Amino acid sequence: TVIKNETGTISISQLNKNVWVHTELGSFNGEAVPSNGLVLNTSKGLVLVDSSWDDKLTKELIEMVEKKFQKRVTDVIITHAHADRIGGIKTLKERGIKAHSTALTAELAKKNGYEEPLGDLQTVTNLKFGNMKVETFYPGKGHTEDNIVVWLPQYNILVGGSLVKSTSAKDLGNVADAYVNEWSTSIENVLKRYRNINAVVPGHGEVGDKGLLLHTLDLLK
Ligand SMILES: [Zn+2]
Repeated sequence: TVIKNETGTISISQLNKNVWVHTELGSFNGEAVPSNGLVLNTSKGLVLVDSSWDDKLTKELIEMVEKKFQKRVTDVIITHAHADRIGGIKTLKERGIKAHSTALTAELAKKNGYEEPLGDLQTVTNLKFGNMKVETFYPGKGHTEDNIVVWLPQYNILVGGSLVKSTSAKDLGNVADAYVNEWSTSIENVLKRYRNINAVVPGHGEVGDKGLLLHTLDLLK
């Protein structure tokens, strides 16, 4: 289930047959800062939900999964325009890895000096990679104005991203780019759209269930 790398900075934990969570530790702020993403093992190659803090980590992550699953990373879904999500955009672009995002995430990325992801995702976009079905959903502003969630309909698995706080998060964290008055409605939009969720992957911390969305709503009070 769990697989680390050279230094411990990169680890992958299996949720299921074709779905794994990737977690990388940062260096700026706290003393570690562990971000989560997903690795989708499809029949057409590997698909990642979010990159990492920087190019160095993004390269390692890619090389780790490509060697392990014996297929190439073909696409990446960027959940918002913050560093730990879009930091390795330069690596993805130069290797020919498709970087999907909403037009708003792309716009913000460019404004902040990062290379632009595709800006192809709408409010609701349905993608399919080989066998793997993936739906992206913009539920409104919250953690950032552009944050989106990712849903795997075949597993009822929701990648909540930074819009969703783990049980360990006792506060909202970085709210510099957040919309605390709209974040609750956005969370409600997710709950209304996905009434039956098996697992919820937060932007950082332990995987949980619908309870993390409820936990986030409480943190917003
Ligand atoms: Zn963020």
